[PDB]
Amino acid sequence: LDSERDKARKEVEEYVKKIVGESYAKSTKKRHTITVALVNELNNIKNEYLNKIVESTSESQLQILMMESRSKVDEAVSKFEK
Repeated sequence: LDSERDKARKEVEEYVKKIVGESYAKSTKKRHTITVALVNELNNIKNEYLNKIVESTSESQLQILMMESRSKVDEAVSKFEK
């Protein structure tokens, strides 16, 4: 588990900071309220999935929590886009 679950958290850690960075790359000073609202949500995903990855009994689920947390980040973007 240990060396595997570390890759699982690093995959979702980089996705959250990368998509926070792309949110800043499309943002403007007027709209910073939306940048912070999406940061506050993206950190909530990073937090929940960090706990699910450091608490998993099942190793074939660590590799999936990477995709579930990506679908959460992608959904949160696809929601705050509009």
